[PDB]
Amino acid sequence: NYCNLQSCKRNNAIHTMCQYTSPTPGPMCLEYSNVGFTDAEKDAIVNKHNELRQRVASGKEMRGTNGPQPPAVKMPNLTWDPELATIAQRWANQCTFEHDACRNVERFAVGQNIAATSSSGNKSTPNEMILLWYNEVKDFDNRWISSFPSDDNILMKVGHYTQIVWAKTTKIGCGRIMFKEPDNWTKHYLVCNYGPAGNVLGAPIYEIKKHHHHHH
Repeated sequence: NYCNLQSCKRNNAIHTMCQYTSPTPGPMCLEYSNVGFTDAEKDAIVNKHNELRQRVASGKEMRGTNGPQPPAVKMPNLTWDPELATIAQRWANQCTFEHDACRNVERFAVGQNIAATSSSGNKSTPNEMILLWYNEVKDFDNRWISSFPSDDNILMKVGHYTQIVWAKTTKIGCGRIMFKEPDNWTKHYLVCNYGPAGNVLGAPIYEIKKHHHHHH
């Protein structure tokens, strides 16, 4: 099923569901809690992403190394996707802060954003963590919109923002867990999977709309 994805084999990668076959979380997740989401929370996540997407799309986000971010021709709202979600949640249940080797599905390559935050004993929302992904737009350059760069320094500086605002992406599915890390602080771990996967080396992030010459 998930072990016959040419997507993985091509990438010499073991799929997350193919490897971790258990729904119960891994030994990294000491004294764990708050697996997954309420439906209230799932809308929270989708709504934040669309808010941000719409902002950039409408030519309103004004930050960036080379000046403000231009509006988009098409920028579809993301809809929640339970397949991606359960694959995100499985990798989330392993409590190892990094991307998994592969998380793809029959329909498309799947992208990914990761966040974790700490507290003595935790009051941190995913919305907080998403805003922090998006805040990478402070380091973003206009010139990377029409064709995504190959450079990895860049992928790292701005990759989470670019995935959020990826026009072609239309589906999101996230997973989350909380657990005691070895120093007793409470860690709050969010992984979001996106479909189809953004940050395609060469593709445009979105189609740059132009403001009309005859709208005065």
